[PDB]
Amino acid sequence: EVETFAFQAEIAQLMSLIINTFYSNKEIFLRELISNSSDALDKIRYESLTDPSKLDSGKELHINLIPNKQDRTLTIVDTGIGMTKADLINNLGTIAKSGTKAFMEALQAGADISMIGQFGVGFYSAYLVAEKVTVITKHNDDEQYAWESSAGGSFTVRTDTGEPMGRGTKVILHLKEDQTEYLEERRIKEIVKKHSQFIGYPITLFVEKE
Ligand SMILES: Nc1ncnc2[nH]cnc12
Repeated sequence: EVETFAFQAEIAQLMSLIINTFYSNKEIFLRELISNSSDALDKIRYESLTDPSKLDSGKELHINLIPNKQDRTLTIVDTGIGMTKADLINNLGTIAKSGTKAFMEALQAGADISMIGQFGVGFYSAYLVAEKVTVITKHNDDEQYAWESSAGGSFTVRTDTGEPMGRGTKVILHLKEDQTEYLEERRIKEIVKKHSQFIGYPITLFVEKE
């Protein structure tokens, strides 16, 4: 069964802004998603310090980037703490209602969209480049779920039947037709080196068969 939910009004407004504003520096989406993955890896590492069985679901802590030119998707995979169903419904573990309010006030007081991550809602920068986003996630305390939204006011949550993950989060970006530069190896390397050089977990960029 699929459950369909309405976004809180502030999040729907944030997403409409991101989608319709003219803003050329779109590459920041990848820095923000990597930063979210890094934070999730830090959390499971911290919990494992006093309970090593938390890593029974996978001891490797890393971030993978998987482009797929056939599907026009870019997938960011981490082995971090993951999300329970309640985390997914509550704006993917963020304080997005309050963070959106602070961000929009900041945009009036001389901030630009690249500061989105300072307000805790960096995930939504994915919609600079994606028409649809799928999040697959597995937390130690819950089942594997899939979240999906094409914006437009609603999101869905279902139990995921795909390949098991062990623990972590996969963010699947269904890219807009004019944003395929983010599938190119050389463009992804440029972004990671510019914005994410000092992330403290290994980032592997997968290659494609062609
Ligand atoms: N990668 C991620 N891990 C856990 N919670 C998240 N919320 C948004 N992205 C996340």
